[PDB]
Amino acid sequence: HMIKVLSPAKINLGLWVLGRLPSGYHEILTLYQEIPFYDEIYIREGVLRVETNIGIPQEENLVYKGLREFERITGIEINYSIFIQKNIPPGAGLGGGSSNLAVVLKKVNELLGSPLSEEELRELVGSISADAPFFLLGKSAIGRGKGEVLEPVETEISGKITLVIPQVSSSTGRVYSSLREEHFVTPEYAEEKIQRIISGEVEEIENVLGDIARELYPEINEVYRFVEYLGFKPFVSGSGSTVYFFGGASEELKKAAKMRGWKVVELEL
Ligand SMILES: CCOC(=O)CC1(n2cc(C#CCNS(=O)(=O)C3CC3)c(N)nc2=O)COC1
Ligand SMILES: [Br-]
Ligand SMILES: [Cl-]
Ligand SMILES: [Cl-]
Repeated sequence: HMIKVLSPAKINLGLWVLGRLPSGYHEILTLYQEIPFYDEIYIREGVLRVETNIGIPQEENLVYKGLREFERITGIEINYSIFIQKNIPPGAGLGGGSSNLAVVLKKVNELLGSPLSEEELRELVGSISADAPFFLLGKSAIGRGKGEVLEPVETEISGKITLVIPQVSSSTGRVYSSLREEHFVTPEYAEEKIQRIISGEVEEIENVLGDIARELYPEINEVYRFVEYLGFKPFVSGSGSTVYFFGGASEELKKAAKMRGWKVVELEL
């Protein structure tokens, strides 16, 4: 009884770090935007299994963790064989893993008569990824706290957006480790910026994790510089590696990408 579900990516339309929390760990402000860029997930009745087309081991897979935890918290034994075709590259700063977790858990929770409630499902996926509960609502939301405290917003942003993803996998942990006092802003500063972005002022986007990721991973910087050369303002999603801009891909971009092994994703918002 196999079904297919799409699992969307996000971009961060701006990110600010307010400071360190005892638990690791950083308080942030960000604007999440869902983008029409999807992993395809085939769910079939069978023995619990989570496979991808890109060799993520089952034990490492957020979706598998999530479904084992579902078993724990619910006392129901899950009989679903999961295959995920990963178009959203891990380490691209687009929340593909967290998306997979949220959508699969939401689906399996329905397919099993809805044992968990909206707030529980959210606490479950949220426990694994701070990221992950944005994907239970989608569209556009402000993330506060560590990204889990969400406020749905209506954005005045539309038209072409292009993603340029280099074949470096940004380690978010290594990015947060280059953070210094100098990178933090006040929440009031960030809230004014986000308001402006929400009203369609894309030039107000900025992200210190991107600034850092460009220093640590020279290839992110190479893409950034290339996008400027092409005559667009570049921006960085998550803590990289993705660079995006508000325009279309030229043939010269497509050529540079094929040659360098960058993925170019043209979308419309
Ligand atoms: C143990 C030390 O490492 C960390 O805690 C850094 C990490 N982190 C991650 C956070 C997050 C989040 C979700 N929003 S987001 O768009 O994906 C943003 C790119 C992080 C966060 N708010 N604070 C953090 O400190 C854990 O994943 C990166
Ligand atoms: Br610091
Ligand atoms: Cl079978
Ligand atoms: Cl690099």
